[PDB]
Amino acid sequence: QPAAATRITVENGTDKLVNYKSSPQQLFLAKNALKDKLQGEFDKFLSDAKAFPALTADLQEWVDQQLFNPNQSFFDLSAPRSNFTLSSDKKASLDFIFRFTNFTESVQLLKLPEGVSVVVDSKQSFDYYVNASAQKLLVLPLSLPDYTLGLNYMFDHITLNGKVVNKFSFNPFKTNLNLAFSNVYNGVDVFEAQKNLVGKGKYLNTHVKAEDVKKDVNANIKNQFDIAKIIAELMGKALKEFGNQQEGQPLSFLKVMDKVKEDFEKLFNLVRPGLGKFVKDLIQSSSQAENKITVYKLIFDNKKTILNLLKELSIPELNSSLGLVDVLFDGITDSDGLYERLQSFKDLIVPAVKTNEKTAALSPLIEELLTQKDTYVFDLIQKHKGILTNLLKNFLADFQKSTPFMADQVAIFTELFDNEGAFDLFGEADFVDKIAELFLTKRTVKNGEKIETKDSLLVTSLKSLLGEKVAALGDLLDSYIFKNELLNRSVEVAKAEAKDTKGATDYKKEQAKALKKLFKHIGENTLSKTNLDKITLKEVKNTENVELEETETTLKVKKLDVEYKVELGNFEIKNGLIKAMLEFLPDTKDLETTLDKLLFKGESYKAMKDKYIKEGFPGYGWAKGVVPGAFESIENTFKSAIDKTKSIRDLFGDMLFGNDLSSVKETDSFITLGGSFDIKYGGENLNVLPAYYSLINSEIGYQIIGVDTTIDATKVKVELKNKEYKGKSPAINGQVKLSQSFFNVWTNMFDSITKQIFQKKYEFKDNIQVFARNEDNTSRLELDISDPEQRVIPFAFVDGFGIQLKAVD
Repeated sequence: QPAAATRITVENGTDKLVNYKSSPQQLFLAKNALKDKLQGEFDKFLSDAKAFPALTADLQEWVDQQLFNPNQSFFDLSAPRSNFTLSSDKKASLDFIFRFTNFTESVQLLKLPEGVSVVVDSKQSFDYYVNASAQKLLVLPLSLPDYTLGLNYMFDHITLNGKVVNKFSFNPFKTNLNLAFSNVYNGVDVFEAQKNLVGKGKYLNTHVKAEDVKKDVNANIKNQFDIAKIIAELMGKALKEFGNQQEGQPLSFLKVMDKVKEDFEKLFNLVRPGLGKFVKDLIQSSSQAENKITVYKLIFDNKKTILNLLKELSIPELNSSLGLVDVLFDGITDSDGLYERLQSFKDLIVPAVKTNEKTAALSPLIEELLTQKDTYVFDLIQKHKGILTNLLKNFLADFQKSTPFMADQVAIFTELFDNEGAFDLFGEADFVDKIAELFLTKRTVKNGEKIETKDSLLVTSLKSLLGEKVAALGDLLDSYIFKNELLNRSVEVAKAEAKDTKGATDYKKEQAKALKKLFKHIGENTLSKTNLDKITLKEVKNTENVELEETETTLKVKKLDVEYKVELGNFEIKNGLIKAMLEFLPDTKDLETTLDKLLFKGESYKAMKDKYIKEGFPGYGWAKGVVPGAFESIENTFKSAIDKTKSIRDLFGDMLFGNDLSSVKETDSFITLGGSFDIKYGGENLNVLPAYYSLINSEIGYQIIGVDTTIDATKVKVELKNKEYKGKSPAINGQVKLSQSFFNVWTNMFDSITKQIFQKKYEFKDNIQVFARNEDNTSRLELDISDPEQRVIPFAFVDGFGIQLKAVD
């Protein structure tokens, strides 16, 4: 028969951690370090009430799987005797008896997972001598779907058959104790990891080659440059569609992705191979897409990339499902049944899917989209909000974390997404006009007195950017650059002072006209494809093989010398780009009031006027009435030598273009970048160690720590092609000419900016984390990740800094 199981239940629970030292509240230790504290946890869960039922289940599993599955067709079983000594003593001494007898009339042999080899005849009562010595239970790690620390037992002694089976195991790699962890796992931490993974001819040493290192670094530089070119082209392949349209027809950010689907595909398969088609299909899985598709063929038109992007996490499911991920790839199971079988196997796929809540957070969304069908995508798949824009922000943030020095784009996108709104611009809307409602509108929606205290976003951005660099035009920036409707729309005020829909009434458009013209210009002249063609990167040295240095448990880089003369060609910061953002300034003919307010009836010249009225003019002394004869004809000359037919637009036109506004053509030259600047990655005596992902991964990389990134921006010629003056009717022509004076001062200040704000041989030190991927997405560097000795755990906090699994002790 069989032994009686009075404690066959296996229900149990997990454990927790306690803060120590100055580690953050997020405790994520690994194995090692506490090799004797898991001893304590196992003893604690070993010498209590719920321990002996679990040991009953352990012995049940052993006597079931390890005794009579290779038996029991021709050997019966009987184990009348059973006792436990699992008290608080925590020791080990077991006392069972199991009797084996055969009912068959034949000579057979007992199959046991042990040194068992003996002839057995029919009707024989095999004796299985069960006894134990005194010992303490070691600890085995589990191969759970969680790969937790194995709060479990490695046995050391059982006196069986009259002998000892050294380092015995009762059913290894499985236990009925369910003592999983959510914080601390098993393996080699990062440095005990960087102890059996780096050596003389060991793993990382033998799987990284000098030619591969050089190819990886040079391809990283080329990818950086080229991705910059794609990003610029988009900013000019999207701006052209933003601004080329006439008002009255919307064009949002999701609609504009229709014109740059292949552009995103190129960008995303250049940042990471195999992902370009994914993002193009993703954009096609939107409301504004030309074709409407579901998320099933989207999620399965690559498989590996999506599973390894979403499920990354630390583990415990990626490499675990890698026993079924390859099985999941099998049969590609065949067409017209592949969909059905994948929907069927989602039932066991879903745990890895639901183990989310890191940066990639749309895994719950995809699991709801995959459990049941989805049809309309025209809001039903838009309420997920883990949508094109959010995922774009996520992956671009990842790119920034890998490429720190393009911080401007990710930053500006962050305050773009800093609001809970603007989600409709990720769908059917009009992009530039709505963002003007967001960037260039003082929201005052009411009619009592005034709700103008909602300063627009672009005003705040420029007041933070150009805050107090110059003190003269700050009041100008407030008065006519910001208190304007051009940089502060003041909605509902247009329909509060007129309320008849006149041409100049609708102030959302008059700002929009100039902003859209600037977008059109950037989309056809400056950042067009034709003009962005002539921004070329070329090799300089790129020939010396970067051989590795090895010294025991270390791996070093001898020397690096790579230079990249980024030829700027003649990038045409064209006359006309500035013309639009000059249209940002008012064109009203009331110039005289503006100059009277800024220069005379202001905050500082008024003080000097009062001072000179009171006293002054040294040398004269007694002449007090002359002062109201001095600041009465100087102002007369200044305000009589201004042509009223010109507007402040034309004043800044003289200041910037040189000649006046309407006589200056867009097909001129205004700024034409010359020469070429150089990037100088290099480093000598640099360490190299196994590079892990932002969190754990099965796929080891290799990062070269200590690269000295020298950016020499010199050897450029930023010419201001209108460097002289040829004017005929200056706005302030006369004996007080500012237009020529302003042109001189602007040329001087712009030369100062281009000489100082630009090249200074900026130096920067960082680390290159390159995960060299093979042709068919089969990255060369890898571990066995099978034995409980190479499961590296980067999320560990090393015990060298000090870790104790006790509450502040």
